[PDB]
Amino acid sequence: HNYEDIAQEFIDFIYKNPTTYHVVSFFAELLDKHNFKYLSEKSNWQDSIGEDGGKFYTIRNGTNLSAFILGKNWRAEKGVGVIGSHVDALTVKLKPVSFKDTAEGYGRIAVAPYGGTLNELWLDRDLGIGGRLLYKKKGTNEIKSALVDSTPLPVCRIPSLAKEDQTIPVEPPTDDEKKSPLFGKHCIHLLRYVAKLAGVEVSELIQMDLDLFDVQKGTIGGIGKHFLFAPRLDDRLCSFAAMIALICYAKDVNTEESDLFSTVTLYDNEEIGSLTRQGAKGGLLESVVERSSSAFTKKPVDLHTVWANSIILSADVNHLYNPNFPEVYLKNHFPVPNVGITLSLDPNGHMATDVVGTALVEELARRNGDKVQYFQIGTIGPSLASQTGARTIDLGIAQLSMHSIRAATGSKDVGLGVKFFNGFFKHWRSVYDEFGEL
Amino acid sequence: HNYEDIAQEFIDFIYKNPTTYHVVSFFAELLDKHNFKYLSEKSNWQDSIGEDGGKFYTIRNGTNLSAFILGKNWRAEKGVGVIGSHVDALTVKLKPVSFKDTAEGYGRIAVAPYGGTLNELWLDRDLGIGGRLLYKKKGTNEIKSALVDSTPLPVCRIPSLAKEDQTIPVEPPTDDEKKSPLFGKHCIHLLRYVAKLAGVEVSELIQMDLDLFDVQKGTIGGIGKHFLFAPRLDDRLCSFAAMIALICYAKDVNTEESDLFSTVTLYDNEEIGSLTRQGAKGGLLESVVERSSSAFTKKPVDLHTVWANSIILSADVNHLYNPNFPEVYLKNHFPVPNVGITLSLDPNGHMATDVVGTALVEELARRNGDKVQYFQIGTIGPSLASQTGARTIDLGIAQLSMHSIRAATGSKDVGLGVKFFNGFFKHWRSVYDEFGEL
Amino acid sequence: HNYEDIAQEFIDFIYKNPTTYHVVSFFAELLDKHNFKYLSEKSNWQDSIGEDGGKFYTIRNGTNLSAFILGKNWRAEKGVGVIGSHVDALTVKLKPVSFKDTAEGYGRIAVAPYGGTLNELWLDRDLGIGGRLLYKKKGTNEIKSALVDSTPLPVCRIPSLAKEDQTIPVEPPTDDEKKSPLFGKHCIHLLRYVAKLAGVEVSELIQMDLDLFDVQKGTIGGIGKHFLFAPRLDDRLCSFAAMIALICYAKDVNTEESDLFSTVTLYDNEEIGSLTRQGAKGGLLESVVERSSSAFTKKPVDLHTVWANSIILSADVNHLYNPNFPEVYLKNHFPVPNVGITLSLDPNGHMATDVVGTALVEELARRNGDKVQYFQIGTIGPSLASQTGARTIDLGIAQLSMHSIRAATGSKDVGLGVKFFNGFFKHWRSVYDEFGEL
Repeated sequence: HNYEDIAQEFIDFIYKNPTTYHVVSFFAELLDKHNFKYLSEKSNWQDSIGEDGGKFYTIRNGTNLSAFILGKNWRAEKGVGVIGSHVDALTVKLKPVSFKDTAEGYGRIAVAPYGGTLNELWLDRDLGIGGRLLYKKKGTNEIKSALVDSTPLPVCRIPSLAKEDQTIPVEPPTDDEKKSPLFGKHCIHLLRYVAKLAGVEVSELIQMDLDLFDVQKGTIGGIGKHFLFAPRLDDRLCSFAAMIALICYAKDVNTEESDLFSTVTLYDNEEIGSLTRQGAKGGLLESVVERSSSAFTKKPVDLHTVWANSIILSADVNHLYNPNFPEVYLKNHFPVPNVGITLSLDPNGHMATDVVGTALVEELARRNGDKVQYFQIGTIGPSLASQTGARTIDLGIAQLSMHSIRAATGSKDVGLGVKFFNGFFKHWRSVYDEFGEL
Repeated sequence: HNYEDIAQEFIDFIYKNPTTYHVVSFFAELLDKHNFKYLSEKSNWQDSIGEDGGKFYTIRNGTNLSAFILGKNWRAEKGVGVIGSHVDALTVKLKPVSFKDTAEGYGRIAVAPYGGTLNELWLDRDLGIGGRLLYKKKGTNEIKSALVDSTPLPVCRIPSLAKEDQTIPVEPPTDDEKKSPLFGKHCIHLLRYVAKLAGVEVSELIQMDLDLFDVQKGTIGGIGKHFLFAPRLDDRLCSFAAMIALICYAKDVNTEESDLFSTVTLYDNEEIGSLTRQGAKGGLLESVVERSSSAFTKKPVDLHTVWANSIILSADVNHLYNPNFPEVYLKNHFPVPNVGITLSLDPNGHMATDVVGTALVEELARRNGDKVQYFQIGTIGPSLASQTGARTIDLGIAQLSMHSIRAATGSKDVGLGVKFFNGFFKHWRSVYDEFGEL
Repeated sequence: HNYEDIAQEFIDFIYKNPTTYHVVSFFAELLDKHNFKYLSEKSNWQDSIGEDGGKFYTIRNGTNLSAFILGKNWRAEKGVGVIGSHVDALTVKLKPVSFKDTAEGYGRIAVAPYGGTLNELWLDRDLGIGGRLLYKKKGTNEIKSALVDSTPLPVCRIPSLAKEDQTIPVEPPTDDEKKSPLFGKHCIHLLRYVAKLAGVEVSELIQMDLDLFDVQKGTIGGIGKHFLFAPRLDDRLCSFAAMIALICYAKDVNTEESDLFSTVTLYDNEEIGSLTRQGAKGGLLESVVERSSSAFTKKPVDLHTVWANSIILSADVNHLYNPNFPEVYLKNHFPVPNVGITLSLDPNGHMATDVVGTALVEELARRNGDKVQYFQIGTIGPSLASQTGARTIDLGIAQLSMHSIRAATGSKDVGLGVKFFNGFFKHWRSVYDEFGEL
């Protein structure tokens, strides 16, 4: 009510955090200012998690984040309430050696598509450069990370004609600059430019993982302002909604009076099939849960009983009804904007032969005043379901023109998404109890 | 000998138990009247399994069942004797919203194929409706399950012309009926009909997972009665044979005088690639074994040693020689009916480079008086083998016209299958001992 | 009213009488227990038909039957009320030499499709064997006929792969057995099997004309039981309805108080184009009428005047609206189930330019309380019309999936068909009188 924007907050979030690194870093800052404590995955957690439980988060690779709330009174039979989503998006990436010699004076860079064989939709769009630099300051032996972002400067673009065709229109090297490990691999100007943004010298740059992304800020749109146009909606839209839902929920939770175990886990490499250590199949969720339950109590914890009592919402976007292409959609099985969360059903696929998860989500929405929509036609749901043995439901916030460089969704859909996910954390355990043995 | 029918018992079993729900439920009743004890997967088993071991079974989702016999004197070095098979079959499923408005007075329903893009073989067949309903009785807060089956009434059929073409030819709503969660999603008549079968009100129906299946009862066939014609043979044929084998074997087992760990595990979603929590990759088998060995003894159990000493028969059907298509078959590598179990060999595939499993099965058959046949050309064998590290052999009972709505096999093949599997449980440990380190 | 089953009687009739031989034999038994007298076509009828007229039937080839009621007071100007239909159906036939040598131990038989190049619809269906055997008992010189039927035993099936491809999966010869004329032509087991069914020796078998047919019994179907699923509906459905109509009508007829000449004639070989001596072009109808009118009175009978005053209903099935394929059907010219008889209209074809027959059928239905449906898009109507000169109307009971091995129609359609045809015999003469010269 007037606070369904929130859509502006989302638009600012996509605009200010273009790469996966930025998104994870942004959530890290948001979590710890809500008193979630960072745990290194490289250290054992026995002495970091106690009888009281608490609020925590861990990070793998700077692109895979898990945030969790563990109750003082949690036990195996309570299970875990999980929302799983992905934070990688389709982009163009600077190649390891991005160096191209001039084409009639034009400066260019070797780049590769990430997550697809990219569209004509990427042509004639203003593209910023940004992501992660690795560097070693002089007279040190620590390799540190810096985040870099050219916004609002579009440093390049893939021109249409009015890795041969899709290429990009973008003084002498100092002795020190030649000492850099990246000297031959990237043109000196680009290196000088990223070095400037990070606040380090060119000679100190070890490596980089840079994207090219649309710098056009998102907008509320439509004559009645029913829509939201923005880049990278898949699946930063569900990720944002789930994380904000968890943090709003965490507000009213003293972990000492809780018997729940709740988590939002955000994965990398969904666009690539998820079979990486930062992806859904790398098992960060399962790692978090086993570690937490191990560190938390002296008693042994039966993980099979934990997962048998758990519910995983595998949150990934569905397709809005495109009124221009009615034939691809199935009648009575397509979502519309500004209504509510969409349940992905597929006759083949992991949720066929599981009517219970569908029923549970319907009951939740009923209790919380939400609406649910249907959509029948390396996704993380099947991976997580089979990896844990826990009942998993595929759903999400529907959008138009998915895997476009600029997608569309309802202007109320971020808020409705946060609302549904907030309701899930509050009620899933109670609602799942009445299915009993099922 | 006269008791190789058993084929009638099988025919009655397929006829009376059309969906996966019915099949699992049927086995649950058979097991517990043979004194197997049900364990909830949602409860820890420490205090349900003791020093004596025992006979048990557990169920996941109503479609994934594991039955096991744990010996009082079992130890890691004995391993597990496993038969793994699947109970899902190709069917048509009622869509989540099955509602179609009338086509010139004809009533119809939206349905989807499960496990394939379905055949012309499904045209002009009498189709019953059946499966699982979820319901909540009035003034309650328990969601219960009921099984429903229209047999012998064919409620519908997919007509040939003498999800556009393959669709199906099948008073006013009470206020109470409109109160049902499924009111808009399925036509009132269908809801009234399934409600009647379950013995509940329409208003009490929460959700349903219904199939459409062939109601034509199986028959012994051929002029010399050499064949068995029936629906859903893949892989309810191996599942039946393996379960009956285990139960016949269990008869002569006092668990107090046993040092063996035996199981038949039945999976869902093999036709869909097995990557679901109810499928082979959901790890019910491994869950059962870890839980049992944990609960059973105070000593710690090395699971790697258990699997290194185990044998898994991954039981799935092979192809009978179709004399009409000799060229697709490979000479000296095709099974015939009424001879015995068929070993699936594949030069690429998980049993290439493992001659030991083949040798073991041959030795077993030799000892038990069985015959073995060969067949070289998300299967569960590779999944289970890699998931456990245990030596796994793909084999099964061969059939004709697999993935037809009505398949064929030997009339003696159910009995021979039970015979072979019964021999396996009796002798595998002894036979595998002489391979020693291999 | 409660007696619109009648659908069960029809289902039992198709089930118990699989071949044309069985169907004709069945009608022969029904007719003569309703006091119709058999006339041999090989004997002159002068002294078998008298001044009183009577109820009669004759048979050609065991597959072509004519039943008629001749009134004592009949005259040329009264004409004949004719229903013409066919009793042959699409089947597979055993070839004259059905012998195939074993294919890896499998027994097989050479067969040919009758009436089409047969469907994938014939694959994986349980097939019985049955039809006519000719035999000569030992020390005799009479060649007799026996009917044979394996129902409910499916002796074979045409397998799908999971006259090359469509072929069929099915001790030493006695000296006497080698003496049979069919010894080399059919495998000894099949011959022994059919000999057993007939109650004769193998050595006594002269010849056989055997079909392979679906042994699946028909069912009432649909959630509201609106449908009838059964094999061989075309055109045993109209044949049954017409014959039962005649017999119900014959009940209230003393031939001594009648001035009508009524007949139902059932033809063979409609699926083959009708140009056989047992088909519509073999002229059994015309033969019956000329013979009867010759034998019946001493006065000469003008046959041209008889036919000029006659009405022939050429009863053959039309197509039900298949809601899955709306585009093949013509709006306002397609029948629905459980409504009534369907009039076949075709802008090209023999009923174009004859509006009078259509009008007469409409008037009949009006008088008898029937409903009439339309269907615009070697048929017997054109043959009979041109052969007699008599006004002929094409109509019938509509069905789905015609020329499938299992077709569908209304559950009320047999009864409505009998009702319409019964009304026709009662009123055609009276209704046709008001068209006068037309």
